[PDB]
Amino acid sequence: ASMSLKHFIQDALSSWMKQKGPESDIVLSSRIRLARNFEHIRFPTRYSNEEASSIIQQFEDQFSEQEIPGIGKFVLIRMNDAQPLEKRVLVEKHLISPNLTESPFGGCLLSENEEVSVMLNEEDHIRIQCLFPGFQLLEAMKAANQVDDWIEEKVDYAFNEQRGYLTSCPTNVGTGLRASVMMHLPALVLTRQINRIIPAINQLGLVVRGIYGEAVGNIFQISNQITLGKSEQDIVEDLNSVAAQLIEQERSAREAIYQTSKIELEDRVYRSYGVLSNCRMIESKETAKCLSDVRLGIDLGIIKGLSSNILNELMILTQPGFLQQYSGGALRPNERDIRRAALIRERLHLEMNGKRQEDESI
Amino acid sequence: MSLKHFIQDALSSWMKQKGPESDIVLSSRIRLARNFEHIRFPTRYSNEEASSIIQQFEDQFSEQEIPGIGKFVLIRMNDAQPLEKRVLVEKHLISPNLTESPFGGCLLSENEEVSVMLNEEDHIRIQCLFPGFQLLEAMKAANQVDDWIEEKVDYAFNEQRGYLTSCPTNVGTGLRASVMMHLPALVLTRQINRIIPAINQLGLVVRGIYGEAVGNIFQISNQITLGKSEQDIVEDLNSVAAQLIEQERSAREAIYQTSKIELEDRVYRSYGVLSNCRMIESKETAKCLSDVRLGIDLGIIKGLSSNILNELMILTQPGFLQQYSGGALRPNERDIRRAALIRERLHLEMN
Amino acid sequence: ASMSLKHFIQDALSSWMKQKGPESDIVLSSRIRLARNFEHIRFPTRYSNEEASSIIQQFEDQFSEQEIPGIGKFVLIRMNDAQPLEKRVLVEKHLISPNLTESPFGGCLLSENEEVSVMLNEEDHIRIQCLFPGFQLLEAMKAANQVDDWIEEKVDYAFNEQRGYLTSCPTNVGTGLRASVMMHLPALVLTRQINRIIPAINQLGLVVRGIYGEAVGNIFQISNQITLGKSEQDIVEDLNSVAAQLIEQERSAREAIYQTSKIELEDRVYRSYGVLSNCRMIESKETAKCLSDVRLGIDLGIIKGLSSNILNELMILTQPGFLQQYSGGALRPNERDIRRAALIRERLHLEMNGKRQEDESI
Ligand SMILES: [Mg+2]
Ligand SMILES: [Mg+2]
Ligand SMILES: [Mg+2]
Repeated sequence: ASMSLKHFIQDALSSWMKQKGPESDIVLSSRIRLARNFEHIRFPTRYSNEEASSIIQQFEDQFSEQEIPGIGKFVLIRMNDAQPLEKRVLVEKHLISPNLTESPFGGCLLSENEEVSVMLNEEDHIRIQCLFPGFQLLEAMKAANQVDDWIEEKVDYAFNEQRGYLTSCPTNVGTGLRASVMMHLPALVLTRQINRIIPAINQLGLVVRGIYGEAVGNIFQISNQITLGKSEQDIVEDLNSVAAQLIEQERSAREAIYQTSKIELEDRVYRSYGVLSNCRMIESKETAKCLSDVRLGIDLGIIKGLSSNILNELMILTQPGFLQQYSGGALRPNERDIRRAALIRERLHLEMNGKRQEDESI
Repeated sequence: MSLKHFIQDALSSWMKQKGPESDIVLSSRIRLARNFEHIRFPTRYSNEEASSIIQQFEDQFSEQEIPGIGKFVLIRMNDAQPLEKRVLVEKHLISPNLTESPFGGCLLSENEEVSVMLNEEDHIRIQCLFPGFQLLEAMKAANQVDDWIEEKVDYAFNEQRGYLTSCPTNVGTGLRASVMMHLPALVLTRQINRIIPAINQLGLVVRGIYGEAVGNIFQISNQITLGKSEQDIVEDLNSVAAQLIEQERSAREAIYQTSKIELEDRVYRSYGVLSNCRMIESKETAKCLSDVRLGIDLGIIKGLSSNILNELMILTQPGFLQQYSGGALRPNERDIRRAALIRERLHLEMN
Repeated sequence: ASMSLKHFIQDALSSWMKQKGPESDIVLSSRIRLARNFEHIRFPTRYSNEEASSIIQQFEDQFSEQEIPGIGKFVLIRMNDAQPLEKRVLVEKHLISPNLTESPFGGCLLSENEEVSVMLNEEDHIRIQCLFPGFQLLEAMKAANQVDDWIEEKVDYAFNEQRGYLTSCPTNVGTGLRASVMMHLPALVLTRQINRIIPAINQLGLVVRGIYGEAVGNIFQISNQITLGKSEQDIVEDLNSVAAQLIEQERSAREAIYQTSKIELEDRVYRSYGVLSNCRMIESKETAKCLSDVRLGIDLGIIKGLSSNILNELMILTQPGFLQQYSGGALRPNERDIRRAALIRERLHLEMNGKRQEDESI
């Protein structure tokens, strides 16, 4: 574990991702992803070990320890220098894909603030990821373009004038651009409306998946599925428009259940807080259920004195990889449920004692 | 009206005292049934006769006192509001049948240790209620009250049969003893259903609280008493309860050692429900209070008194909750006010 | 516990009941019961404590320590001198009824060999019971008449010339005689035939009950239900005839399943022996199931080297009252299942080591 690997696996929620983005009650994050390949180098499907090593080596040489103004310094993490639990944490923080952990010459060039993650030797040689809190696809696209320009200064992209950027996936040819949004939709699930919505979203060339990428914790990721022939601007508007609708529909449904079944909803969310604050065993499944309830309670003003950032942190912190990393070494499922309960209840008791004791001074 | 204190407090100060084995045995009850010689049983008595029985107690007993028990006061069932009558049932001071008797009454000791029901199934029902496991002391108190009443009353007796009661089974001593026991471990470990039939073979009967086994609270009483002496009736129950106390404690210790973390999770989750819910029924309330009580008993839950739980067990009953709130309440309204009451009482203790 | 009470609660199977009676593969025991009342004494329903005490006292005075030639010495046990577990054992050995344990002045005059049990102050003042192993109702009736003559020498029975012996139950008036047979009918249960038989038995004025008096262990007690107007000889023939039919039908059904499903039946009974010989926990319910299977295996020659007397003993010995008595004090159900398993497996391992080691010498 290098000092920079420790830096990226240490915190479940980066300071970058703790910032308040627009519509952050419904949209947790926005992701922009640009795929490219080296000109004259065979796509990862048919390239040699030597080729893959050169891609990583060229990045360590020209981009490691280098900087972009306004984004910060970039550090290169090689998958081969990371223990299995270290790699899982990077997955659970949404910094790398699961498939990157299986790539023998996989690596990722990460900005120190964790806003930019350039995956190397995944499905394409280069996958630039920009991750913003809340709803900011245009802002994420700008950062993506800065990193893209930065890399193209020293890398010649597989490009042709009639097809655009050449990618391994034939559908991906063109912009290499994929946009996804992470959304918390507890009211649309609760009111039994989401299963009549998802089929409509899939009609618009988008795809809906759970947090992993079933929808535990009522968290849904909506991303571009069809991009062949679309411009960058069309790709981002196709997702933006659907997300903005979902923001409105999820808000209306929250206001609806709050107005019609106020006490039942308070009972639901405080009972879930009750579980999190007193349980001695809890699985990931139930944790996700309860965290969703409490987050809905916070958003509606029912659950008081608890910030949403604590909940975002626990959603990552209670994942099985991160929980084992944080506890030091692998753990049986039963042991995890005991450690998870202790971590959640202690983190929660801590947040209500700060809120008790700093509020008391005033 | 000193009726107010009999309806206002859920747990009498008398019942807050620690009695023996109070972790398993919540209370001990001794009940003596008698009838007036030459007055027909309540099954066939006249309005005039029933009214005289109540009047005699008002004249010669109400405002009178017993040394070591304190002053007694008469409550007439016909002078008590419907919810007041319900609170007395929920506090275990009077039976449901008494609230239905038009000439019913109860002469209550001020400390709430003694409740003499008048004009129920018999003309006189003497009951003594002690906290914990103390049948013998409760029997002494009952005989003291019995002697007191017999100074001015001639009991329906028959040389070949003993005290005459309405129910033919109760003829003889008129005595029924009862214990209220909290048996969560024998329920959890799926043993109570193989215990109850053995209890029933010994001439006892087992019932739920207030007369399903809600709250894991079991009432064990003498069912067969015909031909038995006072000493045999009390010991038959004492020996079975003593065995149950031991078995429930062993079952608790076993769970504490084999499933420590699961037991803490069960009781703290129930504490979580009680302190954070916004609606709760009587049923779930009892479930959770049983879990917290077991946690207190085993030392898992700290800083919370079992007396607070005993009090909540009464305060959350529907009659007491309506009395406490000042008017009748729909079941849904009760569940909202019950949750708020439980929530508030738990928060105050934790400060 | 008196030296004579210890004598009666010590053994689960008396030497008297270990003898081989006729048809002992199907019929475990025969019972004859004669009810009488004292002339001029109110039936137990309306008698006084004084009256009941005199009945017991007259019996202690004139019958305690007394004898009948050919039956033996009689000992009087007062229910009030017996602990609750002591009384239950006497029930589980079939010596007294459950209701006698609830009678305040109940007692029983027992012969030392346990063939005769005269219950006192139950439903009638006197209930003479004669219990024989196997199928011997006429033999049991003769012993019943000997005890009846014996008691009438010093007791004047409630009798009138037009109704006969006067008993509390109005149906019982006449002979006061009730005859029952304990039968093991595993094949008729196994072949799903017994539920089409019991309704026919109930038509003939008989009644069918489990071992207690559902049919755990496939053991059924068939007794006289209707006796008003019947002579003694008619009462005994009504039961004898039905029992003799059941003996034949149960034997034919055993021969049938043995012939058609030989290996399946051997697997069934040896698997049940397997449970009894190796289990560390077992309830009464499963014990009864397995003991029935093994007994059927012994009877058919499938299960070798194990005598039926060991099984009869275990059927009583594993009852909850006797198991607690044998172990000293009451026991939680869980503790019983552990002690029961140990008792059965050890008794069984003991019987196969005698059979191993005394057979080896020859
Ligand atoms: Mg570009
Ligand atoms: Mg008295
Ligand atoms: Mg005769």
